[PDB]
Amino acid sequence: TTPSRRRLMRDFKKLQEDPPAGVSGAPTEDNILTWEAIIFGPQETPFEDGTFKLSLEFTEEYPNKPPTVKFISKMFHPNVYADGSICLDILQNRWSPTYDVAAILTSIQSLLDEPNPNSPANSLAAQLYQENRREYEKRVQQIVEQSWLNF
Repeated sequence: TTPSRRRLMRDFKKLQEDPPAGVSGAPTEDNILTWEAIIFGPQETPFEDGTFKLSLEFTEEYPNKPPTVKFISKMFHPNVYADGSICLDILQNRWSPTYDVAAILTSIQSLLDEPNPNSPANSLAAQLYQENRREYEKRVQQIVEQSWLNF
């Protein structure tokens, strides 16, 4: 009945009434603080056809403090760490307690075809993205197919 859980319940209600395209997610049945979500690869991009599973972990400090979001499906992206951790400014220092699960997933969806070049978490990817966009798309297609083994 804590404030964090109450907000997360509202987050779910809003996400269900009007879910963004290619975006869905729900709290694990044993812990509302831990969710699971799915982001479909944006339409006309190299991530096209992707079915990416994500994990979202909230603390009791939510919504004041952002959750940590990691891709469960394998990933190849400039802003994604080896453990699947997503490096996204709104989850770090540009975080606003007004952002909800729908907004977070939507941003991560947009981040797919528009990598933040500030500080890559994945070097090989930031390199191929700028210096060999053909090899980059090859390895992304490899991740797209593997993402099907998840859902």
